[PDB]
Amino acid sequence: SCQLGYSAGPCMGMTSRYFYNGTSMACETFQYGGCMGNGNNFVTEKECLQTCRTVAACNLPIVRGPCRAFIQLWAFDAVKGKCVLFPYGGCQGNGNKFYSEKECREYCGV
Ligand SMILES: *[C@@H]1O[C@H](CO)[C@@H](O)[C@H](O)[C@H]1NC(C)=O
Repeated sequence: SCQLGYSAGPCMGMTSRYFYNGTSMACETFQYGGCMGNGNNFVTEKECLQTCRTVAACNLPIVRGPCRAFIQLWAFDAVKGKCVLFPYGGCQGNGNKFYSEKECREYCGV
């Protein structure tokens, strides 16, 4: 699924949904029609990421993004070689974002 491109489906009940973009290694949004899609369709970026993220995300930059609904999440600091805490803005981030220190450790080593 994570490998599949997004699918809006034939319906017209447009909604914003998340799909994992393996090129950007980021979950992004798309307008889903309400019926007939594929598995690369998530309601939250959390789900999308915990489902589709890979270890290549450990090499990605720590992105706060442009939004201000700040939440403190974990991310891997490649320079220090450790999982650090940062405030994610709520939108347009990438895969190097974990929802627990443990998860960050599990993905990027310890
Ligand atoms: C997936 O991400 C890449 C890199 O950001 C981008 O070029 C491409 O347009 C994205 N795919 C879609 C369907 O937006």
